[PDB]
Amino acid sequence: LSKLRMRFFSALNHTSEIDLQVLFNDLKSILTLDSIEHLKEGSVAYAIIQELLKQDDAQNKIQSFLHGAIKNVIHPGVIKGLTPDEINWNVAKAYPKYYEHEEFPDVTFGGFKVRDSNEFKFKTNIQTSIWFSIKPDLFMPSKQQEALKRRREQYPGCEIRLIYSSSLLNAEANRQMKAFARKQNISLIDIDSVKTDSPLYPLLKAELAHLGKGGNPAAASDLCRWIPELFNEGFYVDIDLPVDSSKIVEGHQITGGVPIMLNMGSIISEPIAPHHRRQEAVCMNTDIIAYSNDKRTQKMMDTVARYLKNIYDDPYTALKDTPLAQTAFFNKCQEERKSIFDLRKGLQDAFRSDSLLQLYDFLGADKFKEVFKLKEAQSKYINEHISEFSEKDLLLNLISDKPSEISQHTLDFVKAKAMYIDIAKEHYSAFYKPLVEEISGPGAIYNALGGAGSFTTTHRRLTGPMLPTTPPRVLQVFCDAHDKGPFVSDNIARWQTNVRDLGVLNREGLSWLPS
Ligand SMILES: O=c1ccn([C@@H]2O[C@H](COP(=O)(O)OP(=O)(O)O)[C@@H](O)[C@H]2O)c(=O)[nH]1
Ligand SMILES: OC[C@H]1O[C@@H](O)[C@H](O)[C@@H](O)[C@@H]1O
Ligand SMILES: [Mn+2]
Repeated sequence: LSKLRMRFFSALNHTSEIDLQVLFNDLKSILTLDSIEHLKEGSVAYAIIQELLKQDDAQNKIQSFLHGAIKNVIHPGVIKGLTPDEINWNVAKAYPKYYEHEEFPDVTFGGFKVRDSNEFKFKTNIQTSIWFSIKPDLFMPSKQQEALKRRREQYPGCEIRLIYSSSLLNAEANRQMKAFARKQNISLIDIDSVKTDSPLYPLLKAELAHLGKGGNPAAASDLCRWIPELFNEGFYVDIDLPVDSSKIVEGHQITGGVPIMLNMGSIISEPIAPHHRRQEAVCMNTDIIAYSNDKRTQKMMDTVARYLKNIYDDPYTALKDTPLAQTAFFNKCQEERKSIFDLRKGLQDAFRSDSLLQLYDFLGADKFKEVFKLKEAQSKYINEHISEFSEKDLLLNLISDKPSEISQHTLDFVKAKAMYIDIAKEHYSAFYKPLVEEISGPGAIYNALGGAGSFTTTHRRLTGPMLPTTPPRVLQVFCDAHDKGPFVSDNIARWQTNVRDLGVLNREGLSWLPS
């Protein structure tokens, strides 16, 4: 009985406003150590009990409350793999007069109205990762190999699947991949051989075929995540994500309110005048995705795939608000209907050119003026004469708005050029990253899922136990694969991060940005 009794008394705060021993005696039949966690302070049950304590007939009312709550809500919840938050909502919903609350709101996520029924089930012990190599002689770098060996030990008995492309590897590298998979007991999937009707399949093959000419392996990996033949159960996880073994659950099953969950969090803004309202914006990432065994997973997946397909048919709209949209190069590509690959390749080429003239032609008058912080007169002059400039003409007009005043006989032109090229190159990654993120990645996915702004919301202070009564709370409780799954990611903010506390994200990430 014995320390269960002692846990029970502690959970109920050793109150003598009722007799706990007598209560325990009538509950000893259904009480378990697991259900006690859901009775402690911070729980809905606890709060309900504190209110019953202040009314007549507390002994009896509490006993019937507890017996029903445990038998019908908490115990079945624990066995299903429900979280403490999901259990709390189920108790409040089952006892609406003991615990008054707002309605569960209508929230659309990927075309699905989010449900509070816990009906979607997910396996946490099946995990799929992706590695497409850009070096034909290296099947996978050591970092990622060691991540995989480590995952085997932090999550024993998990099924690891690995997607790769044999066409990217030479004979020997391919043999080494297969040998690595044999040694690690990994299920190896060759994307080259996958049979699918997905519209994403030729796009991912094109990304891989364009490596070295504007393709990107993270983009190909992004696309794989939304093909039903590859993902219909378990989790997708970025290959080097660690497992927090304390987050592993007994049955290796969790539930959600939608058929596909992923990594979510949120940022709360500072209070804005005049009403001091703070705003909560939900963040999302695709480094952790959980797919339900339910067949409705295929419908959500096809909604996303169609959105992605539309983006590849016309990337210029998806990119309209990114930094690259401000450049003459971007406008030129758009007018010429260049592919996303020609767009990425032109950017990379501009930045290895070493030419200030080529840089100007790439950026265009306005972006050039802002990059180099030029005065209006200096910018107008350049724009008006650049059609007859040498590299030296341009460099002199960058150094001074009175090129004549400059003692060229003391100037180091090589150093000066390098300096200006350098300033421009600090912009490369802000130009490039969106060419993946807004195309196949989390920016495109966030839009495909209704996102975002549909969930943006205005923020309210929590008073008691958290409940899914506002859109962000519905997402947190029912649609987030991060907190309830076994993996941990530093890519985006965790839930309800005050903006001042954001910190640096993805400290050691970004393997996919070409040098
Ligand atoms: O050379 C590469 C680089 C990246 N990736 C894929 O792209 C994913 C994301 O890479 P990373 O975690 O570095 O991106 P981040 O999460 O830091 O934005 C990896 O998990 C792989 O699936 C790949 O296949 N080959
Ligand atoms: O889309 C490019 C990358 O974006 C990152 O934020 C995700 O963590 C990666 O999984 C993804 O490949
Ligand atoms: Mn990552």
